[PDB]
Amino acid sequence: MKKVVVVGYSGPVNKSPVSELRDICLELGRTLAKKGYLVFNGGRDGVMELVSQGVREAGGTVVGILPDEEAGNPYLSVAVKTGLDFQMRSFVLLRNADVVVSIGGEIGTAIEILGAYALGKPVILLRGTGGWTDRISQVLIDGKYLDNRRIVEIHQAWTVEEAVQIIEQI
Amino acid sequence: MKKVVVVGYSGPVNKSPVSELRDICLELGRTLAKKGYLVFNGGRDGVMELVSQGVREAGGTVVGILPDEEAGNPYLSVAVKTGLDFQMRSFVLLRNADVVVSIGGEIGTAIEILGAYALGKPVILLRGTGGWTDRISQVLIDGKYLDNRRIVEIHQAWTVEEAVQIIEQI
Amino acid sequence: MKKVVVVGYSGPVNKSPVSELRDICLELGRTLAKKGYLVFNGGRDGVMELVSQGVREAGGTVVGILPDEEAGNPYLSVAVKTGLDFQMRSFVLLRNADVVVSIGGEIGTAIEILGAYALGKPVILLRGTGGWTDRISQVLIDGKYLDNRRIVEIHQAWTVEEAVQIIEQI
Amino acid sequence: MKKVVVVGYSGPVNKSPVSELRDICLELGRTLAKKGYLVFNGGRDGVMELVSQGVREAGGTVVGILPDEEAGNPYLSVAVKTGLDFQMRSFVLLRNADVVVSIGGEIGTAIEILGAYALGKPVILLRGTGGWTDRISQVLIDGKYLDNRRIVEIHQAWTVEEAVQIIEQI
Repeated sequence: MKKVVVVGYSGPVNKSPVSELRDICLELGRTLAKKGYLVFNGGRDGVMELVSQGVREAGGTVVGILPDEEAGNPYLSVAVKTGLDFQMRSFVLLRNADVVVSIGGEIGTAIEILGAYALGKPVILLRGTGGWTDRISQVLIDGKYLDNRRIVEIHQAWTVEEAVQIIEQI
Repeated sequence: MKKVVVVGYSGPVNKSPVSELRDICLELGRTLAKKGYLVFNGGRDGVMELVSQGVREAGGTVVGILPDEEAGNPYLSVAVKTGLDFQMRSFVLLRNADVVVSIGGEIGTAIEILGAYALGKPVILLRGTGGWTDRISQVLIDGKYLDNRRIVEIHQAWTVEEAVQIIEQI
Repeated sequence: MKKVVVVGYSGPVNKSPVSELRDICLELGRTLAKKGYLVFNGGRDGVMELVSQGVREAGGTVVGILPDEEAGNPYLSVAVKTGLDFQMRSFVLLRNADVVVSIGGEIGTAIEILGAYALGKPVILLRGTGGWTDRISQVLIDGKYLDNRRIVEIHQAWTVEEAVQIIEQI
Repeated sequence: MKKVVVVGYSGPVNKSPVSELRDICLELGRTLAKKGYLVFNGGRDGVMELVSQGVREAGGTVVGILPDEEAGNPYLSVAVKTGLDFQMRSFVLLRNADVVVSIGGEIGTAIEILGAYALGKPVILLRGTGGWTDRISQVLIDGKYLDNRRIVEIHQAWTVEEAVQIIEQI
């Protein structure tokens, strides 16, 4: 019932920088499924695909929120077409989160990380995964906030086990 | 694999004009589930609630597309928040349909029936259910269209069995 | 500084069915402008263009709200891009109206007429112009409403002078 | 003809951190007007209000894109309502830019700066103005980019005169 949104790099699953993140992505997906959480993501490839595969492997449900004319990775329990472009799709995606977990990522993920914060959604950065997940950590205010209104705390975990632990810890 | 979107009256399920449409709404929901169709709707009460109940009763899956960050009826297999208002939520809803079935409805259903057509989605009106479902049938061009560009045909069915039959006939 | 939104036929501005409305459109435009009203429209062609042209010819201002990335007729004082499809662009357009004036139109216009009503915006149908403007008048509840919640009245005018008169009367 | 979008802090114009930025905001607005650029902004208070005052003071035109059915600051040449929340309103705001100039700002401005980049819109950070405009400069890839696809360059200027100079330099 608790909903967690996962964001990260897009692009081919079999090539860098998402290929080096396979085990972490699959572990994250399976663990969320095992814990009974409903998983949401941007529905494309990359990290999104791998986490989905992991959730389905464990029999969990994963819902994809898709931009305009996209099909969705083959592991989606439900593929939701929006008709919206990438960025706006992301904001409707964020609305479905109780918590957001970030992995690597380029500009799209950065917008989602910042958006999750503006909407008061707790964010858990899975450190060591590169991209903006690690980059955004270098500009935190008081090591926990993305702006001076300290809307919600940005959390940091170096391990999937540490991540879920934080989700449970609210 | 096939996605059917159902639209209709909102409002309390236990009062008119939606109460009179209980059996048809439950029949519709169960039959869609039994046939293996994935059901989508506006997620609120009224016809939306009863069709969902019917889908869940038969073990089918029903997904709700919600306006803003609402809650949606208790029978949704998956509730999707959008942060969008009623009318725009309706257009991300229509993007998820292979076919739209209409039951009664007020202005919101009308906008959806019209919206469906503009997006080239076949619409099946379930006649005798009142509201705009019956009202829109009195202005069809050549009895099948909503505008001179004849984008897609507006089908009519006086029975749930007659409705699904039309879907199958595609 | 009353904001009036005008909606109607899109398409070649020199051919049927919009060429015949050439005068009522240009005239509504100039009149709206001479009365000091600020005008908004879907910024494309058809009725939308002539009313734009009529507003500039009389030296007023006409703001167009564009679907996604289209150009907008050459008379727009300001061309606002949205990144939204045709139907959603229409709803941001409607938010800018104190009153909506309808001329001819196909499905896009029908959706706008119905949407204006759902948002609570008084609509003035300029009768005899055809399209959905005349078609929608045949299904009015009590001859003034579009649904049983009687959100706001739908006014009818057979003349530009009659139309503005209604706008002044509020 | 050339459209520049300016983003920055919101909040009361008479208090920190926006009051300290009065002169720069007014100079930016006046200079844009004098050079003949069409100015767009989020339409609220704060930096948006001051830049607008500056544009109107010099007789230029400034258009506001408002979240929801907001009112807008009293210097807007045209106020455009959208019925969209803050973030999405920002994305339709960004579609109206040939270039984006940033001043101070909290999370909203950060999302706009990142969004601008994802859309291929050159951004000019007006340094020394604090907030995210300065903070985002500490995480540039190769001193110019916001992600490894290097979509478009993020320029930096320490003076209004320097800023407009960069815009002219295309």
